[PDB]
Amino acid sequence: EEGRLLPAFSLHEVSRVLKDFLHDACRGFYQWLPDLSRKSEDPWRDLFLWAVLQNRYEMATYFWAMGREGVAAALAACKIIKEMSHLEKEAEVARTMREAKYEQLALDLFSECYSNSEDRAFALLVRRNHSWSRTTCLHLATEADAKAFFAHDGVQAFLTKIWWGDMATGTPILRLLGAFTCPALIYTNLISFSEAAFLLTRWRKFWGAPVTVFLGNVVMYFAFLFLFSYVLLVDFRPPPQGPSGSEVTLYFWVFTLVLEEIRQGFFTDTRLVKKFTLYVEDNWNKCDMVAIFLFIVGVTCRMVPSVFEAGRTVLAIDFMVFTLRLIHIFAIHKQLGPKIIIVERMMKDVFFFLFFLSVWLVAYGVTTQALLHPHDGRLEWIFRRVLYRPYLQIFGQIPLDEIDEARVLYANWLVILLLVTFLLVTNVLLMNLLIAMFSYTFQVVQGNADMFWKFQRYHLIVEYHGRPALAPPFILLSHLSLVLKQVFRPDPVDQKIITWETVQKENFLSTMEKRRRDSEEEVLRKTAHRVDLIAKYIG
Amino acid sequence: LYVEDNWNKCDMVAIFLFIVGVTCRMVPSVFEAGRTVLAIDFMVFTLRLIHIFAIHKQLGPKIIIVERMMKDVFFFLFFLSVWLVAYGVTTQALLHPHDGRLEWIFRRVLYRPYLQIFGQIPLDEIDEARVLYANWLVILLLVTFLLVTNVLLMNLLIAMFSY
Amino acid sequence: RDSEEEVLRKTAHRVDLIAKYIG
Amino acid sequence: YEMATYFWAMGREGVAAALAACKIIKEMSHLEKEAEVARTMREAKYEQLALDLFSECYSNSEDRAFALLVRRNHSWSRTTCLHLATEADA
Ligand SMILES: [Ca+2]
Ligand SMILES: [Ca+2]
Repeated sequence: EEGRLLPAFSLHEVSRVLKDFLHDACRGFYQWLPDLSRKSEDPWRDLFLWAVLQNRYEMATYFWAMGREGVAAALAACKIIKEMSHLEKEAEVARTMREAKYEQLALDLFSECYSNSEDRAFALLVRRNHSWSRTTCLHLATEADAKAFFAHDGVQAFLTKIWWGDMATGTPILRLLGAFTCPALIYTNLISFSEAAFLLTRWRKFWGAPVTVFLGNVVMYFAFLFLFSYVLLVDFRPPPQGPSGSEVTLYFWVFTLVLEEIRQGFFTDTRLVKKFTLYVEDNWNKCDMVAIFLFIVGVTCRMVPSVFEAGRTVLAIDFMVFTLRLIHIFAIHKQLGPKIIIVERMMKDVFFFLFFLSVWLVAYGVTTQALLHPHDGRLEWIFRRVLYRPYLQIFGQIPLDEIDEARVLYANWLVILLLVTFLLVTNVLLMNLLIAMFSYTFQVVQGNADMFWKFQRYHLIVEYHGRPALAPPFILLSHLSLVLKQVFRPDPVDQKIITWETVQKENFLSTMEKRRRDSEEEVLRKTAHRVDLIAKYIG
Repeated sequence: LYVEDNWNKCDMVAIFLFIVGVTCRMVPSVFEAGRTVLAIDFMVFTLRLIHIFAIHKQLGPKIIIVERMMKDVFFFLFFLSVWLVAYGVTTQALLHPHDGRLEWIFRRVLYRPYLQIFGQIPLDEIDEARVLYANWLVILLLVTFLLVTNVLLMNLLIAMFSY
Repeated sequence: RDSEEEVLRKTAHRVDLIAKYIG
Repeated sequence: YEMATYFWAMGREGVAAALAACKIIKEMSHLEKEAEVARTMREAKYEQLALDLFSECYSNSEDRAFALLVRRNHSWSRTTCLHLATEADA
C-alpha cells in the first residue's frame, strides 16, 4: 500500500521488505519483476527465507540442513528473528519469536568446523559469502549483535592472531618493550618472526603490527597529556607573543588530533547521515567531541584577556576530561578489562543513591539551621557551615564547632542522633545494595561481563588495525597522499572450502542425531514399545 | 635452584642492603643515608618474620590467600594514584594564580590526596583562597573519589577473594 | 559393571533378543 | 592412553611409574605443534590413577605404605617416589 502511490503483493515487495531488514546484506534479492517461469538461482536459500519469515522453525532448520554457506545464513536468520520481535502485535507470538535460538546452531556448527583444520576455519571466517550479496561473515555477526558468537574460542584466537600482524609470536611483553626501545635489537633473533630492500621490508613488517602502533599511540598520548599539563601549569601567561608559543603548539596538536578523530569517525560510508549516526553511536567519540568543544571554549578564552580566569578553569575542565579518557587502555588487559566493564555497569544505581543521600543531607541541614540559632546576618558563613557539615560526614571530622559555641546545649544531642543515623544507614545501604548487583554482574552476569569485554576487544582491535600507518603529525601527509591519489583516479579453493563446510555440517548433524538416539529416555521408550508388542503377540 | 625460591631472593637482597650499610659504616661522611639504608634492611628482616605463619593450620591458608590477592591491588593502587594526580593538577590551576615556592605547593598537593584516606580533609588553603568558587568542585571530586574507590576496592576484591 | 545404565543396556539387549527369537 | 593404562596394569612399581608418566605428559604439552592434539594431551589425568592406587595401598597396612613412599624404586634408575612427585609438581 505504501509503495503503490488472490493477494496483490509480488516478489518486488518481498525484496523491498528484505532490504528494509538488511540493507548491505541482501540488497539485490530478486532483481521490475523477472520471468516467473525461470528456474531459481539458489532454491534452498529462498525456501529458508520463506520459512523463517513465517516463524516456522523446524522447516527452517531442515532447509538449512540442505544448503551451502552455513554459518552466514545461520547468523542472518538470527538477525531477522531478533528484528521481528519488536514489530509483533501479539505478545504470545512475540515470546516464541524471541525464543528463536539460531545463534546456538551457528556457534555449534562453527565449533565443529574449528575442531579440525583451523587454518581453513580462519579463511572461512573472513571469506566472502556468495549467496548473501558478497558479504563477509563478521559483518553479519556485527549486524546481529551476536555477542555469544564473538565469545567463541576460535574467534578470540583469530582476534589475537590479527592483533600481532605478520610478526606474530609468543612475544613476552618485556621482550617486546625492549625490542621497541632498542631499534637495533629487532634485527636480532630476540623474538620469532614469521615469513637494502630486505631491511626496509623487515622494518615495515615490524611497525605494521597493531600492537606496536597501539604502544606508540599511547606513548604519544601520555606525552602530550603531560606536556599540556605543563603548558597549563606555568605557561598560562599574558597575551604577549612568547607565552603563545607553547599555546599554538598545543593548538596544532589538538588540530591534528581532531583531524584524526574525524577521519576515524567519517571515513571508516553509504550516506553522510549514516556516518554521523555511526560516529555518534560510540560514547568514546562523544566524550572526544565534548572535549574538543571545551578546547574551543578555551581558545575563545585565549582570544579575550578579560575573561582569562574563567577560561583557565575551562581549560582545567578540558584537561580533566582528557585525563578521564586515559582509562581507554584498561579494557585491553585481561585482568583490568572485565573490572573496568564491571565498574561501568554499576554506575547507574550509585547516581540515584547519591541523589537520595544528598536529599536527606539537605533536610537535616535545614532542620539544624532553625535549632542552631535565631536568624543569620550573613548568608555566606551559614553557606560555608551548612555545606561543610554534611560534606565532612564522610571525612569524619565532625566540626560541631558552631554547635559547641551555640551551647555556651539542647541542639547538640539531636545533631548527634542524626549523624549516627546517617553514618549507620548510609554505611549499610552503600554496600548492601551494591554487593548484590556486584556479585550478580560478577557471577550470574559473568557471561555478560566476559562477552562485553570480548566485544570491546574486537572493536578496539578492528579500530587499531585500520589506523593510519604514519605518525599523527604525518597523518596530514597521509591524508594529502590519499586526496592526491583520489584526484589522480580463488575460485577452486573456495569450492574446496564450501565442500569442506558442507561435509563438516553433515557430520555434526549425524553425530548429534546418533547421540540423541541412544539416550536413556529413548531407550526406555523403545523397550516399553517392544515389551508391549511382545506381550500383545504372545497374548 | 637457589634463585628459584623467593624467600632466598629477599634474603639475598637483605644481605645486599646490609653490605651497603657496612659501606656506610666505612665512611663517616655519608653516615645518615646509610643509617636509612640500615633502617630499610631492618624493615626487610622484619618483613621476613611472616615465614612462621605458614606452618600454623589457621594462619597458613590465610597468608597464602593474602599472597595470592597481591597482584590486582597493585594495579588498583596505580590507577587510583593516576586519578589522584589529575585531580591535584586541576585543583592547582583553580586554586590560585602561580606559586612563589614549589615546596609549599608540593607539601599541600601531596598531603591532600594522602589525607583522603585519613579523612582529615585539610581544605585549609581552599578556605583561605575563598576569603569560594573552587571549593564546590573540590567537594564534588572528593565525594566522587570517596564513593568510587570505596566501592571498587572491595567490589573487585571480594569476587577474587571468595573465588 | 552393576551401574544402572549398564543394567538398562544389558536388559535392552536381552529383551530384544527374546523378542527376535520368539518372533 | 588405553594402551598405556593396560601396560601399567601388568607392571610392578606402580605409583612411581604413574607419577613419571604424568610428568612426561605435562611436559609434552608446550612442545605440541597442534592445539587440537595439545588439548587432549593436557587431558591426560595420570595423577588421578596414581592417587587412587596410593589411597588403596594406604587403606590397609599404612606402616608399609610409609615405607613404600620413601622406598627406592629399582626400575627408574634408583629414584625415590617423592623425587618424581616433586619433579612432576603433582
Ligand atoms: Ca575517537
Ligand atoms: Ca634462606
